[PDB]
This record gives sequence, C-alpha cells and structure tokens, in this order.
Amino acid sequence: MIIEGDGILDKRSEDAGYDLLAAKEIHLLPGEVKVIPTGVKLMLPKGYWGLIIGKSSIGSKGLDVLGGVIDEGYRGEIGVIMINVSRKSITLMERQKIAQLIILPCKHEVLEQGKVV
Amino acid sequence: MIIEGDGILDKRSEDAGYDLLAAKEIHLLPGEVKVIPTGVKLMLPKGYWGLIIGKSSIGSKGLDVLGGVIDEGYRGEIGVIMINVSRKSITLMERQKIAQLIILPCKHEVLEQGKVV
Amino acid sequence: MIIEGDGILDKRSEDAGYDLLAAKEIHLLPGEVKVIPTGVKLMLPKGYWGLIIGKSSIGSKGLDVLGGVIDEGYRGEIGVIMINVSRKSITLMERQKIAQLIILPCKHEVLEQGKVV
Ligand SMILES: [Mg+2]
Repeated sequence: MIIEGDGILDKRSEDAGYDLLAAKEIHLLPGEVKVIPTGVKLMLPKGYWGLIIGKSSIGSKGLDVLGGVIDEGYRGEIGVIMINVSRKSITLMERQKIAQLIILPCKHEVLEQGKVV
Repeated sequence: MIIEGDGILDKRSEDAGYDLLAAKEIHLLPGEVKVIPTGVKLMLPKGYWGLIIGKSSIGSKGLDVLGGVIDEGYRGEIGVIMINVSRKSITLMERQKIAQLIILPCKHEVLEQGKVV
Repeated sequence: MIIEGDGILDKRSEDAGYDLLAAKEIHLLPGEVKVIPTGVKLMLPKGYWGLIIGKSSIGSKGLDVLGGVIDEGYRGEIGVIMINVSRKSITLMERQKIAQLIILPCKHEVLEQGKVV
C-alpha cells in the first residue's frame, strides 16, 4: 500500500503488524493522555481497516493505547493516543517503537429493525 | 442483521464500525468504572463476533473501553464497560457516541495437546 | 492447533475466543502492572495471529489487558500484561479466567513510498 513518511517499518510476512515510531520525544506524567505523532499517512487497501494496538514492550511499562481505529478512508497523519496509567513518569524517545498497526477485513451489514429472538 | 433499539447507527460501507450511543447521562470520577447502557440488542451474522472499541473523540478525553467481545450467540442488551483513567471528572451526555462495534470473522481450532517445537 | 499446558480451555465453535487462566495467585494494588503467567505455549495456524483481550467479568472490576498481540511465530509461554486501573486492590486466584485469546487472519502489504491523495 502507499504510505508517506518514515515512521512506519516494513514487517516480515509472518508478523501481524507494522511497528509505528514516535516522531518526537514525549513526556507523560501519571494520568496524562497525549496524542503522539508518527509522521505517517497511508492509503489502506480497499476492503480493510487498521487496528492500532500497543506493543508489549511499552505495555509492560504501564502505557495504554486508547481509541485505535483507522478507517479505509483516513488520509490524515496517524497519531497514537497514549496514556500513562502507571504511577511513574515516563519519557518516550524520538523514534521509539510505540505501537503496531494491524490490517483487518471489513464487514458491512445493513441494519434491520426487528425483534431479536 | 436484525437489531432492536435506536442506540446504534447505520455506517457507510467504507466504515469499519457502527457508532454506539449512551442511553443515558453518566458521570465518571477519576478511577470509576461503569457499565454504560446503549439500549440495543442484536443478532450477529453466523460466522462472526463483534469487537467494541473506543472512539478517538472519547479516548482523547482519557476514557477507555474494557472487555469488548460480543459472541455471535449474545442476545442481551449491549452495555459498554468504560473507565475514566484521566485525572478529571467527565460527564457523558445521553445519546453521546461512546464506542464502535466492529464485525470480525470467527476461527475455530481444535486444541491438540502436544509439544510446541 | 498444538498447545502445551492446561491454562487454556476448549471453546464452543460459536465462541470467538478461548479462556485463559491465571497460573498462580496475583495481587494488584491500584496502578500496578504485572505480567500474569498462564503456563500455555502454542503453535498458531499459518496465516493467523492471536489477539488477547479482557473478559467482561474482570473488566468490570477495573482491570485492563495491555499489549495483546501473539504473532504466528511465537513459541514462548503466554503471559498476560494486566493493570489495576481501579482505586481498589484486587486478588486474582490461581486458575481464575483472566482473558481470552481470539484467532484472527493476517494481512501482508508491501509498503510503497508515494504520495497519499
Ligand atoms: Mg485499555
């Protein structure tokens, strides 16, 4: 797929997702939420959406990823919403791997008002 | 698919998920977890399950969605488990968009006790 | 699929995921993150990855699952990264169901540097 930016790395065919990198150093105090810039824009393949999920390396530090849905039509830069849910202050260095983008298939169902049985 | 209730909106074919709406006003203090009612019941299509995930608009306020698996067989009303992980009190207004329901395919594997190599 | 260990249970064909069990009693104070051992190792089927997600029963207690991606190639024991984001201390008993493993398909896209339009 077409991407713009160097904040996303090539993955092995066997890997489920692509690593995403912090475009700049971020400091997070306990309880702080910040939208971390990655500098990448992309064109997701038709029929799919992207799921942003946290890396185990950073999750084990007590940092979570919030939100996380990139719709096929999104064309803006990708920012990752992160919160420090631990009781310690953390510094994310520039170009540190902060999350992963995983491509998943889309399913459209029409909604029919009825009576669930 | 068959649904009952007006707490879920039609999505564009290109969107990955359907927006879910709070059935009533909810107040969340820092650290509080509450199960927010949406008023909708549904019949998921055979072969799929539903993933409830948070909206970026609310995730950026420091609210997270916990749990989040709706099995094909679930027939009860959908409630979203939300926590305020920020250091500020938040009020969710009635019929505010609080999360998204995304339909994903099911995979059944039999479990074979062996030796992973 | 081949698994080793008794910390994972057989699921009904209709269920989206398999329940994962704590291999030992864990105590979590508010704000603490711990990697909970399950004792299981597995060989995921080629073409898929596994998503670890939290159970509604434990999510409603204010416990979250962080990280959560098992790549097809992972051969080590599965540990679940959990945090107590509530304001109350919690004890997870040995062999308590703490999360679910859901098998999802893999999608590989080559990355092409271009201009997103
Ligand atoms: Mg979370």
